[PDB]
Amino acid sequence: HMERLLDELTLEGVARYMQSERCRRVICLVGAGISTSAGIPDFRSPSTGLYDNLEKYHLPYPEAIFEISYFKKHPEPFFALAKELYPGQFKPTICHYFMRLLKDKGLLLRCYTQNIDTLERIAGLEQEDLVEAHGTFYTSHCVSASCRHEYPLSWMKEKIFSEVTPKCEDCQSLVKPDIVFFGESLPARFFSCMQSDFLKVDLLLVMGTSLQVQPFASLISKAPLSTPRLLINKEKAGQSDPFLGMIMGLGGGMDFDSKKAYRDVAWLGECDQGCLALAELLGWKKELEDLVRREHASIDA
Amino acid sequence: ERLLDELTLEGVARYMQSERCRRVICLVGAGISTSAGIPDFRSPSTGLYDNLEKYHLPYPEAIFEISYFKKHPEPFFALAKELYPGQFKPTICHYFMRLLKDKGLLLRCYTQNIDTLERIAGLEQEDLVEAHGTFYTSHCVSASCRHEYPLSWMKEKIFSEVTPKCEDCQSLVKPDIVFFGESLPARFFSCMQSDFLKVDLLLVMGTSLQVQPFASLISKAPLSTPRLLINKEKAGQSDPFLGMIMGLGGGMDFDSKKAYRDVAWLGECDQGCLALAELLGWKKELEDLVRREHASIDAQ
Ligand SMILES: Nc1ncnc2c1ncn2[C@@H]1O[C@H](COP(=O)(O)OP(=O)(O)OC[C@H]2O[C@H](O)[C@H](O)[C@@H]2O)[C@@H](O)[C@H]1O
Ligand SMILES: Nc1ncnc2c1ncn2[C@@H]1O[C@H](COP(=O)(O)OP(=O)(O)OC[C@H]2O[C@H](O)[C@H](O)[C@@H]2O)[C@@H](O)[C@H]1O
Ligand SMILES: NC(=O)[C@H]1CCCCc2c1[nH]c1ccc(Cl)cc21
Ligand SMILES: NC(=O)[C@H]1CCCCc2c1[nH]c1ccc(Cl)cc21
Ligand SMILES: NC(=O)[C@H]1CCCCc2c1[nH]c1ccc(Cl)cc21
Ligand SMILES: NC(=O)[C@H]1CCCCc2c1[nH]c1ccc(Cl)cc21
Ligand SMILES: [Zn+2]
Ligand SMILES: [Zn+2]
Repeated sequence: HMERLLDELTLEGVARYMQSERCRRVICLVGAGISTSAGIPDFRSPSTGLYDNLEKYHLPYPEAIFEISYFKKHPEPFFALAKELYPGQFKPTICHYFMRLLKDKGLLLRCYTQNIDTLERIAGLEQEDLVEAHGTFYTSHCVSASCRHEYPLSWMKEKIFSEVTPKCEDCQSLVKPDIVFFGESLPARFFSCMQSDFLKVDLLLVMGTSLQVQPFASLISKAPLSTPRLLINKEKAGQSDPFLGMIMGLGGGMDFDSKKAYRDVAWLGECDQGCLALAELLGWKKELEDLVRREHASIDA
Repeated sequence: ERLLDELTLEGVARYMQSERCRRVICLVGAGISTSAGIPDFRSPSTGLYDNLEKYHLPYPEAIFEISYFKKHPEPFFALAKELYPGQFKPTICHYFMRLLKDKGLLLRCYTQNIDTLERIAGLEQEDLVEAHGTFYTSHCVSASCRHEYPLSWMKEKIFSEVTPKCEDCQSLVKPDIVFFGESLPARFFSCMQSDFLKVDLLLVMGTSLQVQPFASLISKAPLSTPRLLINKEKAGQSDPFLGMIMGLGGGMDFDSKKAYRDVAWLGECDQGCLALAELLGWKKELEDLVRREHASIDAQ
């Protein structure tokens, strides 16, 4: 028995599902695409993404800048980049406030984000609503596993803006913000929330991510088989033919287009515009626009 | 659900002797051929990816990556000329799988190797999924053309220092070994759909399980199917870390408090298989097979 929960594979089909009694608990899965309209670059957009804009650091490959083994050999490019990107003041987007609407309508079980920009918090989601799957810059740690001395943000900021490579005062090993680099463990909260959240999710809303890194990309496969999954993104993601070096596990992807497609919908365009379009369908558009307006003005005050 | 009486080689052996254990699938990588003189990829210092400095690659894997290959095919065809001429013998591990087949237990061997030592050991093409392809045939890389060429054609080009070119469309021609970014053989998929439905035991040997989709295979068995790893190091087990190869929960659980079906025997693949053969009472038989087959090869 496969439960067929969407009456059609469109944004309109999803919206009707959301209004029904059957849709109680939504998980948002989000990445750097939801913050681009605020001024923050993403990673893997050709030419505009951060990984196509690190020429000056002379890295062996772009991912090295956020990679734990490279970092330990050559910490300077990371701290140089942090000094550049940290100052930027950004505001949440329409997409972030849409998630606030879910929260305030009793629909948000959790937002899992791969971003460190904190814009989900700034938009009004609370700690408990959030899994910051790829860490936070708020706290820092010595990288030495036998030490792990914790340091606060003021300590880290002071080091970066004094152009001093932060070192632990106990063991002299490098210190870094708790943002998750390639090769580094995810916060424990990720796994503990995931195990219970994904048993009871009625809709996955996947926004502004290419699903190109594990274990985050595995989350789509943790949902029950009947749970509809809506992608709002510039491009399809999670749907590709298998090949050697593919990121997802075999049969772990999205199925928007095949003869067997039953539950996955791709809305192709900007996240803000897709969130506006979906809010319109749900009768929430004015409320959303009102909230954005009010919260931006308040942020300026 | 627990089928092993204990999570040890002994427990696995007793399970293999039970009526329940009809169908065994072997999942193998380059570790089963190191004792035969062939380097693996990822072992420190000795592995192939730690010994490509001369080709000045941006990263080691680029030598077996399709887009890099089209732009710079010279390194791979240089590397192939060095390695193709080596002559090697199947290992005790390879003959242990031959024994599985002859005992009527082998449903399939899925290999990530292109050395053919499985075939040389006596496994037949029907027993095999050569998951990462074969050198025996070669194809033009152009999707509109796909002209096939045999081994003789490819060797003539390699050993004359001529970058192989399709005689029709002039595109590059490579052996049907699977590069990063390339499709796996059709057979991998059709066999996978059918083989893992009723599989009673997975035997994973000599692989770091560091590449997809091959690494997914362990998670295709039913949840109750025991899985035994014979390998120098543990593979398939970690906490969630960014960039990990395994899907979340698609790995092995040897050491957790909830561990119920995975067993890791750490050591040499050869000695591992001997130890298991011993526990099944096959040790003399295996040793006889190895000796005769190695003598047969020596006799050229
Ligand atoms: N305004 C927009 N509207 C909709 N989609 C967009 C927009 N802007 C960009 N996109 C799409 O948004 C997607 C952005 O994908 P990626 O750039 O890979 O970011 P990630 O968050 O998935 O990266 C994950 C991790 O990898 C890193 O190493 C870090 O660890 C990250 O946390 C693309 O599909 C764009 O087409
Ligand atoms: N004699 C031995 N006994 C036991 N274990 C061994 C032995 N020798 C090596 N090992 C272990 O055996 C493992 C060797 O793992 P890797 O070197 O990654 O080879 P793969 O076949 O998995 O590489 C997969 C693909 O990656 C490439 O891109 C190609 O596409 C390959 O087909 C390690 O865990 C060793 O500790
Ligand atoms: N908008 C975000 O926050 C994205 C994109 C901007 C750069 C920082 C960044 C993001 N996600 C990350 C995950 C891990 C690390 Cl080390 C850094 C980042
Ligand atoms: N500018 C900021 O508001 C935040 C969030 C936006 C992305 C850049 C970014 C921030 N903090 C960082 C710390 C380190 C790095 Cl590499 C990048 C960043
Ligand atoms: N020499 C041979 O017995 C075989 C199997 C052993 C590994 C090397 C190897 C062989 N054939 C090859 C063709 C191309 C490349 Cl790149 C490498 C090889
Ligand atoms: N013993 C094998 O055959 C291993 C290790 C020796 C090098 C060739 C090689 C192996 N596996 C492969 C998979 C794909 C490619 Cl392109 C090449 C190889
Ligand atoms: Zn320390
Ligand atoms: Zn051709």
